[PDB]
Amino acid sequence: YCLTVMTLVAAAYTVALRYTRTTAEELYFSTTAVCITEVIKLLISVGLLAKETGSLGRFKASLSENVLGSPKELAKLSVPSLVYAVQNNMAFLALSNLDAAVYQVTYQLKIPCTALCTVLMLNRTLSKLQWISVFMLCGGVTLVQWKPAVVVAQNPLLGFGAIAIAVLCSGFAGVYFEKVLKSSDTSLWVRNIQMYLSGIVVTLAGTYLSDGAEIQEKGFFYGYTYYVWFVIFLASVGGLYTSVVVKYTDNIMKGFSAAAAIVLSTIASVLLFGLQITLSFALGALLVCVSIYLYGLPR
Ligand SMILES: Nc1ccn([C@@H]2O[C@H](COP(=O)(O)O)[C@@H](O)[C@H]2O)c(=O)n1
Repeated sequence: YCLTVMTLVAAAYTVALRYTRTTAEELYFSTTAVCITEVIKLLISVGLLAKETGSLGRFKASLSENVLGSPKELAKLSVPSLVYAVQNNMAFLALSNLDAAVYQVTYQLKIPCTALCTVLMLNRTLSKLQWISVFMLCGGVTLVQWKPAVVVAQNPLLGFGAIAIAVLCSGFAGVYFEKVLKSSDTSLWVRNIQMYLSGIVVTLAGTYLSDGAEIQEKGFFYGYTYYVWFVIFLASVGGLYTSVVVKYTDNIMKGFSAAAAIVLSTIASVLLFGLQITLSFALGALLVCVSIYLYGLPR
């Protein structure tokens, strides 16, 4: 489930966002969408904590001990919510100015970034062969995501600037979260709540500083459609399910498992629906398989 959700959210997210940024007459403030995403994720996470603790009194006691009585954990997790506030805003900026396939292949540089961050920040080591597999994975997903190519003004350079910022943000903020997540036995859903609390503040502050003037003229939810809420819904689910993947595996295995899932789900749709694929995909898929194999060997 957690990988099938992740992919059908991976596929639909960048396409739906790209669409909402290029077809609109009345155009929404994307800083707001990023803020609303943190709110929704906070709310699902609060829901999930009540299920896990399994009681109103245990739920309340957990928020007391782990939010109200853990200010240093909030302080720490404000850093990656600051970085994710930039990352997530950069994604919206990139897809406003670039083709979705051109966004997809470029954003895959997060994979080497994330590996280097893991090695540096989590006190971990990757063999010569494990490093080889990471670059092969990156080259494989590059080929998997490659495809042919608005009535709005566009700035490809600005689009590529934003992907460079988001790639750096992805490696750093993801690995910072994992470090904090795996440093104690504290619940995943506490960590998410601790984080999304600051996320709501930082994201809302960014909205005010970027688009505050024009929002006072036009309104917070100006330009919002059924498709803008779909993008927010997908970002929220993808965000939460990214955190679960980090809990049960890690930020490096997130790349291999996401790559594997896109390959297998596309292969499933070839056989079930007669979906047509490229030669690039077929080769990309084979390198994703080999990379997973190589990565998983004894050192
Ligand atoms: N604990 C976490 C970790 C990541 N996330 C979200 O997951 C996404 C991470 O995407 P990448 O894997 O591309 O860095 C971001 O949208 C980030 O806000 C989250 O919502 N909660």
